[PDB]
Amino acid sequence: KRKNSPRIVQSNDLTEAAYSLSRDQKRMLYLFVDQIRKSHDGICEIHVAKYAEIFGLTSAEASKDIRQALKSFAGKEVVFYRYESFPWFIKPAHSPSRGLYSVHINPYLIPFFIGLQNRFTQFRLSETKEITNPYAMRLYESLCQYRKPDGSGIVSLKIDWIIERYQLPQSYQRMPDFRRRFLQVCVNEINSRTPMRLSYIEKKKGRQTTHIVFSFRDITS
DNA sequence: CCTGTGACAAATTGCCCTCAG
DNA sequence: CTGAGGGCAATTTGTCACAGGT
Ligand SMILES: [Mg+2]
Ligand SMILES: [Mg+2]
Ligand code: NA
Repeated sequence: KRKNSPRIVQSNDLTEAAYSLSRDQKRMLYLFVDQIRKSHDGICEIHVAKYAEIFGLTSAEASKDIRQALKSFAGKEVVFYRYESFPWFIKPAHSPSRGLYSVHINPYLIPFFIGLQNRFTQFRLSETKEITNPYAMRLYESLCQYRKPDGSGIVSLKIDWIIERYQLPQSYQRMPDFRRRFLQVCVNEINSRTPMRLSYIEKKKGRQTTHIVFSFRDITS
């Protein structure tokens, strides 16, 4: 089963937001949104020991992952559409005791994490915790936004949108590099590392490729 | 314009080791 | 013991020249 992993549930506004976070920062961001989703002033807490347990890390590496990611949030903003930009943190994180980190999520991000009535993305945390490339995590979440109860779905993602919201590096505006370093890589991780089985076709307009059309089912069928 | 691939650079990985308390 | 440090080599991601229209 996967029912025992924490059910991550985020607004589509966040699934579609424009930002650049590392894998480690997105791993924590899941836990933050989960904490905020379960009650708020934006003040969340990471334990090194539980982070290590969740993500299959040693204490030392989980301490390292968390400390370095927390420092890297500074200067990072997230832009929400459907244009509004917010800093993720409004205070540096601090450790009030060994193994514990207190973080100050911008309380104006809370609605954007929670979202509207039925416009949300859900996945068990187990589905995303073995993905390594943060862009593959972005792709996974977008796919999950269109997932049906039976774990299947189909969605056309425009490439300029992917580039803008996932904030892909500039060289991936060259479509061969997009294919090789983003698309094939992230689809391979999802197939290798999640319960989702994913294929895609490219949509052309004249000489250009404009959209990637993703179709997926769950291994459980 | 478009494509894929080789080559190189930068980033990131899981590991390793030390040591304070 | 944990976890806050500093460190590593191998691997992956990010970039671009070049060759050719597959
Ligand atoms: Mg609180
Ligand atoms: Mg790490
Ligand atoms: Na790597």
